[PDB]
Amino acid sequence: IVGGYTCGANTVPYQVSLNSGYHFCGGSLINSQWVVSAAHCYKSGIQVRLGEDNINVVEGNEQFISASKSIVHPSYNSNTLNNDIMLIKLKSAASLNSRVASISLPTSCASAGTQCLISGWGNTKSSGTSYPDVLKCLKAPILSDSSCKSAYPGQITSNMFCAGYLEGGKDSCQGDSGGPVVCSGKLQGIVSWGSGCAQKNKPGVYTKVCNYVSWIKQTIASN
Ligand SMILES: CCCCCC
Ligand SMILES: [Ca+2]
Repeated sequence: IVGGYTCGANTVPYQVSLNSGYHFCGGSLINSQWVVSAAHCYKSGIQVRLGEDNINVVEGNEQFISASKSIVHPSYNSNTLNNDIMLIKLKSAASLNSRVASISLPTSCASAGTQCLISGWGNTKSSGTSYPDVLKCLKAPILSDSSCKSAYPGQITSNMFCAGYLEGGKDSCQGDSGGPVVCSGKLQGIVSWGSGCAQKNKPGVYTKVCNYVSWIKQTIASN
């Protein structure tokens, strides 16, 4: 997260870290056995780390659980990032408590202007590289589709939305992918892509979760 702030230990209980010997993508716990992330984060040998603050130190509250199955959306397109969503089934159910909790799926889509919380352990430098040990947070409003499509002409699909600041300085970044965009206690987006990080006139693009609520429920129900 570029231009964000330290969330504080376990203040974002639904945030997960996708680990393969290092942190590569974020995720959101939606129930005791399922995590939602980005399709472009897919990789074999994933271990889901719950209750994390400092990802480089064991401080207590962590739960390491192996991914039992990763379901990339069948219509995911790696070139356009359309349908950039993936479900991860945990080998065993997580123990829910104060430090580890699930986030709710939206009932309706969010409107332009809705303020959301974006979090992750991604790069904190727009021009350069710096990875944090602890979880960073950022408050960002959902932008209007007109401004979004104006920023990325012909690249925004009905399954994406822009969130952030057109003046730059605050945005998600590499390493934040797959992470949650929570608005009014509802998971509205998944960190997907952007042109660089915190660049002027180049907001972050996120997977529009409200379009997939039925897909999620049906897939989970049959697996
Ligand atoms: C990282 C412990 C072994 C499985 C991959 C994290
Ligand atoms: Ca830790």
